[PDB]
Amino acid sequence: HTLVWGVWVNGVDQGDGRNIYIRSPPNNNPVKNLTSPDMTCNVDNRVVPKSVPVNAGDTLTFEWYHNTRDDDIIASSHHGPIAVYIAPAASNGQGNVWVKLFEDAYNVTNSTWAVDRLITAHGQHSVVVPHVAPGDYLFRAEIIALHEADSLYSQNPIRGAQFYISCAQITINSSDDSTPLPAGVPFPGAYTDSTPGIQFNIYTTPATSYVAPPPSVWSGALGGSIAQVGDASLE
Ligand SMILES: OC[C@H]1O[C@@H](O[C@H]2[C@H](O)[C@H](O)[C@H](O[C@H]3[C@H](O)[C@@H](O)[C@H](O[C@H]4[C@H](O)[C@@H](O)[C@H](O[C@H]5[C@H](O)[C@H](O)[C@H](O[C@H]6[C@H](O)[C@@H](O)[C@H](O[C@H]7[C@H](O)[C@H](O)[C@H](O)O[C@@H]7CO)O[C@@H]6CO)O[C@@H]5CO)O[C@@H]4CO)O[C@@H]3CO)O[C@@H]2CO)[C@H](O)[C@@H](O)[C@@H]1O
Ligand SMILES: OC[C@H]1O[C@@H](O[C@H]2[C@H](O)[C@H](O)[C@H](O[C@H]3[C@H](O)[C@H](O)[C@H](O)O[C@@H]3CO)O[C@@H]2CO)[C@H](O)[C@@H](O)[C@@H]1O
Ligand SMILES: *[C@@H]1O[C@H](CO)[C@@H](O)[C@H](O)[C@H]1NC(C)=O
Ligand SMILES: [Cl-]
Ligand SMILES: [Cl-]
Ligand SMILES: [Cl-]
Ligand SMILES: [Cl-]
Ligand SMILES: [Cl-]
Ligand SMILES: [Cl-]
Ligand SMILES: [Cl-]
Ligand SMILES: [Cl-]
Ligand SMILES: [Cl-]
Ligand SMILES: [Cl-]
Ligand SMILES: [Cl-]
Ligand SMILES: [Cl-]
Ligand SMILES: [Cl-]
Ligand SMILES: [Cl-]
Ligand SMILES: [Cl-]
Ligand SMILES: [Cl-]
Ligand SMILES: [Cl-]
Ligand SMILES: [Cu+2]
Repeated sequence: HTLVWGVWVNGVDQGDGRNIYIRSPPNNNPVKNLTSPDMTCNVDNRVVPKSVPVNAGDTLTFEWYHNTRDDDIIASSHHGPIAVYIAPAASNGQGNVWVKLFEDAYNVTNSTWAVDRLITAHGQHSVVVPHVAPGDYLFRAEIIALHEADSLYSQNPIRGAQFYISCAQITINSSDDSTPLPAGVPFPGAYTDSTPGIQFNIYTTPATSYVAPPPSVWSGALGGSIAQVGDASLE
């Protein structure tokens, strides 16, 4: 149970974005139904009044929280991967449009899940903005908590993988469009019951065996990290 508070750009806090530049749901409940329209941008997908300006090569940081800003972030039990996708805003997230910019699942060296590292990062994880066409975009950050993912929601609706999905309105201003955006995947649609990483038992299968759900990260993506960029408590 977690939500996005806002974003930072190049280490500068853009301010509370909830219902402003983040298409925020009313609470931190998970989405579990893989075939639901809620998989696109969570349960209250609508245009919100602002879009955060960035240029290609900037670092865009999403900041999550549980109940209040810079708290426990997400329950430790919720081990699982983190991804970020991008789609042009004209799609409203429909169709075959979401392109993966970032994936982190399990880190063998550190013996930590992406979620574990997100808590240590005070909720903060980043992507470098790609050299796509200037315009308006949706950035879809997705945490998959696997603590009940040994079951499928479609079979047992009280269990299943949990998706914590947040879409940010981002306007890319300066970019040379040297890596135009490729074909993407649909949400809902990309994840199905048979997709690797949707059903998995974190308690008996080694975490070194986990494979996150495709798609693979686009070759044009400029990477990203799970790491604190700014101190919220210094506001
Ligand atoms: O011994 C070795 C042995 O291991 C074997 O594996 C075992 C494991 O050992 C392990 O025990 C495991 O068990 C799993 C189990 O399968 C899962 O079901 C379980 O799931 C837990 C989860 O851990 C936990 O985090 C979760 O907590 C939820 C909670 O349910 C609520 O949903 C809660 O909701 C609150 C929100 O968080 C708040 O934000 C919100 O706050 C509101 C407030 O209410 C007001 O509205 C206020 O004004 O606003 C606020 C918002 O600002 O309030 C709501 C409701 O109060 O959220 C938390 C999460 O944050 O609960 C679930 C269950 O419900 O996890 C455990 C593990 O932890 O099982 C295996 C198998 O037995 C292994 O098999 C063997 O090989 C080995 O030898
Ligand atoms: O990075 C590309 C984008 O930059 C825009 O300018 C930013 C500044 O770079 C900086 O982030 C600034 O941050 C503000 C914040 O929005 C808020 O006011 C807070 O109270 O204070 C900080 C400063 O500490 O915000 C602007 C954008 O709103 C620039 O406007 C765009 O043209 C560029 O594409
Ligand atoms: C899953 O979402 C689909 C798509 O809207 C809906 O028809 C279906 O009833 C949902 N399943 C549950 C258990 O609500
Ligand atoms: Cl839960
Ligand atoms: Cl609800
Ligand atoms: Cl659901
Ligand atoms: Cl705006
Ligand atoms: Cl960076
Ligand atoms: Cl916990
Ligand atoms: Cl909790
Ligand atoms: Cl558009
Ligand atoms: Cl547009
Ligand atoms: Cl990555
Ligand atoms: Cl950190
Ligand atoms: Cl493009
Ligand atoms: Cl049932
Ligand atoms: Cl579907
Ligand atoms: Cl993986
Ligand atoms: Cl690719
Ligand atoms: Cl980064
Ligand atoms: Cu939860």
